Amino acid sequence: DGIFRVVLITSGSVASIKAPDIVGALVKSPNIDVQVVATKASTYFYSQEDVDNSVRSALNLPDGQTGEHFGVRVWTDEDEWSGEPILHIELRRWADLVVIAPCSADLLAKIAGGICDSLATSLLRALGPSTPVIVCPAMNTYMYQHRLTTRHLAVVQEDLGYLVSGPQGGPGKMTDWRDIVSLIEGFATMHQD
Amino acid sequence: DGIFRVVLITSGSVASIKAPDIVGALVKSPNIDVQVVATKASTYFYSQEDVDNSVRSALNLPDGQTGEHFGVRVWTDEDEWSGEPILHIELRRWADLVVIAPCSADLLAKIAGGICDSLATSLLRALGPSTPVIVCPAMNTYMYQHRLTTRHLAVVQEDLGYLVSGPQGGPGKMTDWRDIVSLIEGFATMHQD
Amino acid sequence: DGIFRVVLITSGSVASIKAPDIVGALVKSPNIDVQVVATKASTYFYSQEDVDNSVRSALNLPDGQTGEHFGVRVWTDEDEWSGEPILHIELRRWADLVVIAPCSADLLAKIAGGICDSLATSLLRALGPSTPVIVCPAMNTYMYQHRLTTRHLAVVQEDLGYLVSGPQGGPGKMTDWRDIVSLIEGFATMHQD
Ligand SMILES: Cc1cc2nc3c(=O)[nH]c(=O)nc-3n(C[C@H](O)[C@H](O)[C@H](O)COP(=O)(O)O)c2cc1C
Ligand SMILES: Cc1cc2nc3c(=O)[nH]c(=O)nc-3n(C[C@H](O)[C@H](O)[C@H](O)COP(=O)(O)O)c2cc1C
Ligand SMILES: Cc1cc2nc3c(=O)[nH]c(=O)nc-3n(C[C@H](O)[C@H](O)[C@H](O)COP(=O)(O)O)c2cc1C
Repeated sequence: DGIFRVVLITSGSVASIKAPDIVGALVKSPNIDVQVVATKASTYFYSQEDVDNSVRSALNLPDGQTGEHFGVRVWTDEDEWSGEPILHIELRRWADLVVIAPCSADLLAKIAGGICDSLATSLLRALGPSTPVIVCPAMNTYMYQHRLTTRHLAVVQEDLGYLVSGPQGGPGKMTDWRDIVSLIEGFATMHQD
Repeated sequence: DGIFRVVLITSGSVASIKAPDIVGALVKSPNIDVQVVATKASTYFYSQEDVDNSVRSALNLPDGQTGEHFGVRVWTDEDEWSGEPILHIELRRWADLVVIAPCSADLLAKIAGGICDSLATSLLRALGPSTPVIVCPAMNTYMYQHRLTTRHLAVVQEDLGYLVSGPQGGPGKMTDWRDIVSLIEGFATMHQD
Repeated sequence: DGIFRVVLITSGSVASIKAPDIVGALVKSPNIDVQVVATKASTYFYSQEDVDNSVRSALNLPDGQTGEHFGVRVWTDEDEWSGEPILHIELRRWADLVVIAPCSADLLAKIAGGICDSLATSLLRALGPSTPVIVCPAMNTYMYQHRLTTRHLAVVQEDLGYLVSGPQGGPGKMTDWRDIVSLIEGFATMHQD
């Protein structure tokens, strides 16, 4: 199987506006598939149709509507509560890589705290050490400079083994989404073996 | 007063399906009363009528409907927000024992974190050292193997003095509900003095 | 500019009933303005009209209705999600002082945990060290005596530099609201320079 599978977790940062650009780039990438997990807050910054528009844009398709979304569904907490398979378990099995872009201060704090009362955090909590995780913090600079940020980055890094694509240095802006994609393709390369 | 009073806290684990069997067993037990606190997630795995059906089953009653629930009401967060007495305070006073079965990873993390934005966690936070607590973790094995699980079990055990009926060793399955009940009856025995 | 600006954060403690008395006192105070941030739980203990009634009472105004609220709006989480300015950022810039009165055990735990999934906690997380913070814990005495309370007060104090107007010694009752106001006026004095 020559397919690399990425789960993109988007959280309640303004940088979630670039989530459709990332998905569009991953779709167009030949041997990479992408599934998206959106926290409730992140859904305020983009819609499913933004993603669909973004996929068509990247694939040089004319406008129109679907439907099956090419097929890249944006999963939310609601989907999980509707012997049957459990969604965050299915996503854990599927994923070869988990990318949190953007990662808000809240999600960072929740991850460091081990709290898992959403699809996104249940997925991360359920992961096996098989699956690598890339965290891209994205927040107001005064949120990033907060004392608890570095303590949570520490927990997330040393304890959990997550990789931090730390924000651009007013430090706090997310790593540019194009850089995110090429980081992802670098892992796809590793995986192809 | 020869009555032993148990508050059962059920959380969002699949093992919550066995919560009605526990309640049915505690009701039938001669000198034990039970009250139930359900987190919102746990209410997805069983209903009030499951409990009622389970009580009738244990008490050899024919089917029918109530009403007063024998009277074992499943308390939820909603009830608490409807000089008046505060529910989680009333439950703390009432309880001789608090049993968390099942305890999800989320609830474990919330307890260890001291977060109390629900009936269940407000009750635990408000307890006096008079009242013992039994925690029965129940989660996907990769959630239990997560690094933060053991750190939270440590906080819950050493700091809070909670007793952990640790999961069955794929470690993560809840202690069998029949074992839970007999653990409970062992405390009832202690209490009878 | 001879105006001192206070943001009052009210949380889900019964002491939130005195929040309108505080606002009324701050409004009447000549060189002090007040804005209010209410957690969802705190909105159960008082309404906007309680505040308005309380302002009229303090300003010797006859009853009637508004409208513009004099103008002291009680901000909630809902307002924040309705290039545009972000509310908790605007409030951070505005505030010369942040007062958490009352501070529940939950909010204390969330602050210590760095969790910021509400207007109140996003505001606190986004603050600059320029702005001082006064925390007034207010909870059931058994919640205050809980082991995690002192650990959170420690984090909040040493790590974050927040000032704790610790509860009255059954320790747990909030510092009397009149004492809160005069503490606030003491900071206004400092600020006037
Ligand atoms: C308009 C707006 C923009 C926000 N931008 C950010 C941000 O860039 N980074 C961040 O950490 N939080 C930001 N927040 C705060 C989070 O959205 C808020 O804490 C949210 O509840 C976190 O939810 P989450 O854990 O799903 O990300 C913003 C909030 C609003 C209302
Ligand atoms: C179908 C389904 C089954 C789940 N089973 C478990 C479980 O067995 N153990 C666990 O820790 N979490 C489990 N979860 C995740 C929790 O339900 C989720 O984290 C929830 O928000 C926790 O809420 P709580 O703190 O009230 O338990 C499950 C989720 C779903 C959707
Ligand atoms: C009637 C009632 C009164 C409460 N009083 C207090 C209190 O005085 N102090 C406290 O810490 N929690 C109290 N609680 C519990 C909190 O309201 C609950 O934990 C809430 O979810 C916390 O939300 P918050 O973080 O916005 O304050 C009370 C709850 C109820 C239902």
